[PDB]
Amino acid sequence: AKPANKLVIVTEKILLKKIAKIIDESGAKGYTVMNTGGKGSRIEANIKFEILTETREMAEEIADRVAVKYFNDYAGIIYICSAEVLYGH
Amino acid sequence: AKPANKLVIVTEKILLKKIAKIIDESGAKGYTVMNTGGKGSRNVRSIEANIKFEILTETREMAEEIADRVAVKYFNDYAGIIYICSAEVLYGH
Amino acid sequence: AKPANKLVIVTEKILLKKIAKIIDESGAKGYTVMNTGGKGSRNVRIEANIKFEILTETREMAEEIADRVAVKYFNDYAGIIYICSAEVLYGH
Ligand SMILES: Nc1ncnc2c1ncn2[C@@H]1O[C@H](COP(=O)(O)OP(=O)(O)O)[C@@H](O)[C@H]1O
Ligand SMILES: Nc1ncnc2c1ncn2[C@@H]1O[C@H](COP(=O)(O)OP(=O)(O)O)[C@@H](O)[C@H]1O
Ligand SMILES: Nc1ncnc2c1ncn2[C@@H]1O[C@H](COP(=O)(O)OP(=O)(O)O)[C@@H](O)[C@H]1O
Repeated sequence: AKPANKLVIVTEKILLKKIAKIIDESGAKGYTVMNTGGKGSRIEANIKFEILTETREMAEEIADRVAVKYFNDYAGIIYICSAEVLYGH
Repeated sequence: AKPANKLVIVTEKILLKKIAKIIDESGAKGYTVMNTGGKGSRNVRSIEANIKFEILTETREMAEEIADRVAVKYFNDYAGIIYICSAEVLYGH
Repeated sequence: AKPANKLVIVTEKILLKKIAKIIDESGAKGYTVMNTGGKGSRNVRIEANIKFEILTETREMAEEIADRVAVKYFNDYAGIIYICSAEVLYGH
């Protein structure tokens, strides 16, 4: 097993490509994304990204870049969970 | 960051509005939901047939309140599971 | 509450039934599965994927599922497997 951070970003669907680019530019080795619905504080259609990162710093870089650039104008939440990677490429 | 409980409810898709109502009434500030498939006990019920809710709560007690209400109201008649994970909130409205 | 391991497998959609069989054979009482997209190493393929979530009684059960899936399929198919802590509150 390898300890890891799992970064979750739930945000508006229109940001899909812009957030993917941020994720890639961070050095993250991959991400999972899915359509979801929800309600918060622009059911509404949303997207959820899950990104298992190398380090906490990598997760924080993604989170900061997304939130700073987009969260004043777009709905979203960002949170992190602990995960242990068992198998991967 | 702020520590939080992430409450997960996986249940029948037809309960979407009924569980949302309980979440809203609990004081929780939001939820995420998605369509899923799955198998469990495989007892007769009265993507595919399920929904999965994710609710980041204020407190553990709020999470438990949602869970307790859902289970008492619906889990005798409907499929489902409820669990909680730890999360840290980084950014939010 | 009952402590538990939540095993996550994200892999190719074609493997749905095959992985469900492994999960069932492990003694796991259930699983959740959903359609997702993603990208990774691009070793053998955004692509459409499936994500399983399996709450197991024990760590050993989680590991048995993970080991069987990875050995059987992950040389030849895309995927990742990871585990999170969970506490089960209610269930059938
Ligand atoms: N407390 C929460 N628990 C889980 N998901 C949440 C929570 N708060 C917000 N969300 C998710 O983030 C999305 C965006 O929330 P927010 O930015 O507050 O705006 P909105 O109410 O416009 O959806 C929600 O639709 C939901 O999917
Ligand atoms: N151990 C488990 N791990 C992950 N998901 C589970 C587990 N048990 C049940 N689930 C999820 O909860 C849903 C409801 O399970 P249950 O109430 O046992 O009845 P059913 O067999 O009709 O689906 C399952 O379809 C699955 O999505
Ligand atoms: N670091 C990561 N964070 C989240 N999801 C990941 C990560 N790396 C891989 N994944 C998920 O696993 C799937 C399979 O990954 P991989 O085997 O590297 O192949 P592919 O690049 O063909 O998708 C990815 O599509 C993605 O959904």
